[PDB]
Amino acid sequence: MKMPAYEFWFVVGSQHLYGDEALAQVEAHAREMVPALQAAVGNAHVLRWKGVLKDADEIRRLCLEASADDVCAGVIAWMHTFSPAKMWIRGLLALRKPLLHLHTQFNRDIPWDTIDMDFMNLNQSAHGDREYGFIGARMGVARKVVVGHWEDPEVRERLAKWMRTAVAFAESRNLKVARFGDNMREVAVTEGDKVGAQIQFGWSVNGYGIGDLVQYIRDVSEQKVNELLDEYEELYDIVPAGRQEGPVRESIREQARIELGLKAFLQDGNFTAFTTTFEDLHGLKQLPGLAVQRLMQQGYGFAGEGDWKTAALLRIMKVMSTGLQGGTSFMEDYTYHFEKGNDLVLGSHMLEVCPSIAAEEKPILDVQHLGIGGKDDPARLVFDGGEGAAVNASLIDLGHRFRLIVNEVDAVKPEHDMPKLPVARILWKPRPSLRDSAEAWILAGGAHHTCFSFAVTTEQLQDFAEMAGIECVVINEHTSVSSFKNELKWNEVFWR
Amino acid sequence: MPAYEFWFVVGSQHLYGDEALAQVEAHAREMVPALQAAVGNAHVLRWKGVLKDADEIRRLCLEASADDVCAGVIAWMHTFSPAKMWIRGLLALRKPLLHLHTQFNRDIPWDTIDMDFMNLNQSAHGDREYGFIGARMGVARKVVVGHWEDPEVRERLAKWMRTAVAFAESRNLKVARFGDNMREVAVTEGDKVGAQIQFGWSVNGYGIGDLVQYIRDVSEQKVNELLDEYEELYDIVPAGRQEGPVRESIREQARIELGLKAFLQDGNFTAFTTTFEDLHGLKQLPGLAVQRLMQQGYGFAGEGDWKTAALLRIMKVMSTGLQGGTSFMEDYTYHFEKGNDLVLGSHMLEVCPSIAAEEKPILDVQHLGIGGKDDPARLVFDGGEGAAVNASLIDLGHRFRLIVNEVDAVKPEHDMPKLPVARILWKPRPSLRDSAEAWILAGGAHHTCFSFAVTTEQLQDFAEMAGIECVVINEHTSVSSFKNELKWNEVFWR
Amino acid sequence: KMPAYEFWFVVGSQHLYGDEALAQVEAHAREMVPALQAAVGNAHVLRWKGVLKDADEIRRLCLEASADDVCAGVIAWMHTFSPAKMWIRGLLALRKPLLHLHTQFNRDIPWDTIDMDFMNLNQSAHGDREYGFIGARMGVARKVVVGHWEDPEVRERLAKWMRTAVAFAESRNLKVARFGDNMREVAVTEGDKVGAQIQFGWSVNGYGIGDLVQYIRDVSEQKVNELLDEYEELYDIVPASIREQARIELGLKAFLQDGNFTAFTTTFEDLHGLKQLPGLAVQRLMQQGYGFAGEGDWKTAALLRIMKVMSTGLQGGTSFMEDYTYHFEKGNDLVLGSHMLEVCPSIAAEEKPILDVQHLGIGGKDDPARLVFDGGEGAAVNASLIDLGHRFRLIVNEVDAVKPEHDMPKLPVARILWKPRPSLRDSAEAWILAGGAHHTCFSFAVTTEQLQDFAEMAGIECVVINEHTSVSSFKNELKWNEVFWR
Ligand SMILES: [Mn+2]
Ligand SMILES: [Mn+2]
Ligand SMILES: [Mn+2]
Repeated sequence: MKMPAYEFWFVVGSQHLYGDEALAQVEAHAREMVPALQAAVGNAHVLRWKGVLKDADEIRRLCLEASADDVCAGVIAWMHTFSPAKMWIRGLLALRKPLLHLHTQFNRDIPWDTIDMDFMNLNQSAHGDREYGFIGARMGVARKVVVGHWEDPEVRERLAKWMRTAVAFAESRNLKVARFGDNMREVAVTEGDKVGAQIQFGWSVNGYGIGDLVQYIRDVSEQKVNELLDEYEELYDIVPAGRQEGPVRESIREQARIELGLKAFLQDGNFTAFTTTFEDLHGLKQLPGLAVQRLMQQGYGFAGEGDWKTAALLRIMKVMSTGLQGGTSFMEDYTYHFEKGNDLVLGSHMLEVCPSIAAEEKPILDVQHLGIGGKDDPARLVFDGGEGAAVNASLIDLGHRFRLIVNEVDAVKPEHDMPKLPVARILWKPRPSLRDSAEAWILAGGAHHTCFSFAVTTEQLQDFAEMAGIECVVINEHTSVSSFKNELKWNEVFWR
Repeated sequence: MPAYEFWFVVGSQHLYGDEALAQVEAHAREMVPALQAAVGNAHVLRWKGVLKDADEIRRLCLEASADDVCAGVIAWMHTFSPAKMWIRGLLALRKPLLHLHTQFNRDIPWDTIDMDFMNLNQSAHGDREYGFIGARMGVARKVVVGHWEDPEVRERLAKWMRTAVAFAESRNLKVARFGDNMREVAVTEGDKVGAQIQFGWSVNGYGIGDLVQYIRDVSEQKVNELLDEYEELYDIVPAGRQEGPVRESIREQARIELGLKAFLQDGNFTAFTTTFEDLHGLKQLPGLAVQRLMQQGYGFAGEGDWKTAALLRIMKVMSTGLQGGTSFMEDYTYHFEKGNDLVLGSHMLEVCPSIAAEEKPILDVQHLGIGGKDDPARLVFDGGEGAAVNASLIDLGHRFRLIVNEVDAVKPEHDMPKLPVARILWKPRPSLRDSAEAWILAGGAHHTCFSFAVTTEQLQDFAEMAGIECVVINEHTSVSSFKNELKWNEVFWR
Repeated sequence: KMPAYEFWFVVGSQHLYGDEALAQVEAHAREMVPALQAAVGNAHVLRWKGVLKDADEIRRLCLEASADDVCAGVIAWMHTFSPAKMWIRGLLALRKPLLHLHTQFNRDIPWDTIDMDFMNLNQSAHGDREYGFIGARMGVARKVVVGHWEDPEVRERLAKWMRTAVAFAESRNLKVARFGDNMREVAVTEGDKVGAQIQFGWSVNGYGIGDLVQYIRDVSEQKVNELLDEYEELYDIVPASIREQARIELGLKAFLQDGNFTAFTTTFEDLHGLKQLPGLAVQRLMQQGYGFAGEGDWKTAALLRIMKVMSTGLQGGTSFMEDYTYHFEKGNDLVLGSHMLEVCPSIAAEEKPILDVQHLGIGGKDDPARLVFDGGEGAAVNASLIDLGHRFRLIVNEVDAVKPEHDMPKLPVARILWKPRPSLRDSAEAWILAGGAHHTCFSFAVTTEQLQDFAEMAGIECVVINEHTSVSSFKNELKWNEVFWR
């Protein structure tokens, strides 16, 4: 949603072979490129010019400082001239921030008429980037490679997506998840290795008793709550049997108290994701719902049944998208519709699903009965899901490693409204086809719990997997279950 | 603890006719009762017949896998038994296997040995065939070699049966956690599904609120008679012999014991964990309650450590019969002295009185800072002396490792009047510095299971059955060679 | 000429034991650091870098220690229980050597006054085990030193490790200049220079002999005369020229300083421009702490510089070596180490190094001037680093140098005699099996422990051949290591 200032260090590789007139000419070319790259597809993320690097020491220092400086979200290296890779070795080793090797070229076209030797010793990026690329593969460093002219619209989009990803990665690297209660009992995919997750992604995932959150809701001012119900009334379409001071209003007031208690707790521990479990709610009047839905809109990561993995992922996919319109939500594939041309999946968690995936209008604020958790009638936001190309991502623990499964799906506007369904919902046709998406998904072992996002590209999730050093398997338009099983087997071998 | 049998099974073939198979029956039917009497009638040794046919062998192995009462199978090839017959079987066999390489006759009847005797008591090469197929299929098997009357072989069978019963208890071990792991603690954390896959452990999180409910509706009658039992069993500090705020604190532990016992019996839980960071609804951190439940055979560990609580339950059921005693344990402080390098083991409150000296544990109630709660009632006592074993199970991410440290518990020559928690002193083998170094290199937890009763042979045999590395730190351990054993094991177990 | 290096002492704890107890830890550390600084001797330097209770504090500490080129190593000790997840983000980012000091402030248990507050302070015993775990779990390269902080055994290990970690910090920033290529058809001299830079950090760069021939001729004849003057005060030189070596010494010295080189290799198969194969020059430069090896052997040259830096402080002396000849005898079964010319005067006997000038067929150049001297005596170490293609292996053979029985009048080269453990036959067999080079680093001052600790920091197999080595066991260790390290 917001918070810490993140910049990206642009770096250019050269050598002392072509002397100082060439080092000035590359520095000139860079000092022009950087600000155009900034104000065009920037504003949000600062793009620092960290100089032309020729010295082994200079490179190694730069990398160390990039690792030390919390504000450096990533390094964007480009070899304008031939920069010998053995200088980058100790540097690339010590570089703990995500690196993008930008294989570009200052001049779009070749100036056929005037192409002296001095131009071949200056705009030679074509092979200075290849030399660098070799040390990249040799040292097996996880790097994004973007190729093309730097003014190119394709390249500026890839730089912009990559910078949003590397910010999501930096937020991940010190992500703080609070779990209220443990996993839903006997559930396997919601379980995981929390310490192994800190090794891989950095996630501090820490368990609090529900009594620790009750203590926070007991401390919430009735005034701040009352103001919040005012904001509800103005923002959402409360069931008419809920504006008069009824037990229904007091049930919406209780979610307001839970929202401001959660918000208070989360902010007091700098938590950006959390998890509630219905199997442990002792001291809550009702299951956190509208509160959780509002916090997710407010951009917090969340997942039910203690699912820290998909809650973390939700936060990561929310901060992956900040700028773009789409919206990102916690999701559970609940029911299929089988029709020849209209093969739908109805996704809608228990009751906690983020308004960011809602259509042009509505958010209706209902409060029907819930059986799960055995608590008071819990207030919720209900709303039809939007439409358009989307992404359904689960993160799972295979024991020895993590696997990110991503399903490209197309959200679809509901042709029929469903009056008795007292939870927000969204329909989607999964690529390549319901039958083959679900087959491949089950084969990959994807969780029941997913992160549904319009805004997050697949490229975005694959980049984040490359940085974080996990398999990222995708099931989309081109996915053949036959080939996909083989790709699962060969990845398993690669990643262990 | 359900009633557990071992299936004694003798391999042979049809080759030497049927009279020879009748003679093998004759030998077995003599051995199996004598073997029962040797190991004690605690764990039953069923005679499950002579297996010749590949179908018969498969059927036996399938039955032993399906039957929850079959804790283990003891195979012994009397005659050459062609191992391909056992293949289909060994794959389907899900219970621990002991390959008993024995022989009926102690000595060679030099005067009367004939072709008939040679194709009867040919177990010397019959087992070696069965040995091959074992190696070939990588089956988890205990190999016991010796005459079936040798005391060493009967000791190894008895211990192996206790371990195979402990493995059967592990395999459907239910653990209840009351609250999550101590926040920011790493070795406490683990893969609970990876555990269920390796060990079978049903490890499940319960809100503390679920437990307060059980305490809130516990009969005050039972509480008063239990507190009456406390005064009998323990030497209550005098301020707790009269009705005061002290003896009420002791009553509140007794409430926590009875509620816990109720909650654990209701869910067939054999082990459980607390955490001091989630007690909302408990008046005080379970102490005397947990200590007493631990004595009563329940597996326990604090700070949400299901791995050590499971290990404690398994390590207790490994001892059932023996009177040694097993406890949850933390290595708290060292004493450095040229000839008297000691380690003081304790917990916040929770250490089983089954390791206590024969002195009657003092039932005290001092202040405890941690968890920030009421003055908790706890048993205080000095640990016994003798050879003992400190075991920690850890998750390395991909797989588990059982670190065992042989130690020698020692009686404190200097009593400790102002330590309000029970404690035990031990000299760890081979020395404090070497043990500690080797332990830290192996990544062993602060939290351990201390047992007088459990052998290293039992924990190695358990790790064999569960298919986890078991690394041992004892007299023989050198830190040089230990670091290489860790390296070379890592590669094998990946 | 040695850059200053410090070690960042850090104590683990948590907030859990209130805030008074964190003052008690502060007090304990502030006492232990000075007494440990004085115990290891004002030579290493040992900063107290504060008590760590937060994950974000621990990450900060690691990141500064990696960034700061002055931090040679970090010494972590958990005074109380320090929940190990807080160290994870930090230990991932820590690129400097870690020693996990598993100690305790109190030697004895105060049996009388052991309150709950005491147990909530002197945890170490289980606070360190938690830390140990996360170390084993992340597979971080860590030394574990256990025992009380007043133990001589602990303070000795701390010193030894600190020496090792400074040599390692000098390895990571090591620059080697090669004056010509390897000996054409030689195998054990060739290796992966990029693989070396990735494993150790060695910027090993080839120069032409023409570059050094340009540098040699531009030396002041005034400094040459002054260097000749120093020779006949330091060595009992034969009557006499030698100025060629003194010229080459100052021309190399100029080249090495100007490129910040601490190690270099010459080859005798490329000397187009040099009047004679550098001998006395290189022997002087090695004595001055430069890493060297002949026949373009950068691996041994790096290993020599690393083992010189590992020894600095002790008066042992480290040299370049080639196992030249054996002597077979009932008991006195010994080896004669030497090289063409290039042996370090730091391994000499009673001093009085002769400065002869005989002919050297090998170079095909002018009879070169050299230092000749008998090798000292005492327990020593013979280390070669080899490339197996996919990784490096440090082979270390413990030897006992022994002072020569007879004289060697006709031998125009510096030499040393040693009995290899556990015997010549076995030590050699183990050596050929481990594929050790002809070229070694012989040191009196370097311990096997040092080389094992260095290998653990550098992430390479370190195979050891000592008294306890058995050739059967050894072969098994080679196979099993092979599987672990690849
Ligand atoms: Mn769910
Ligand atoms: Mn503990
Ligand atoms: Mn040579």
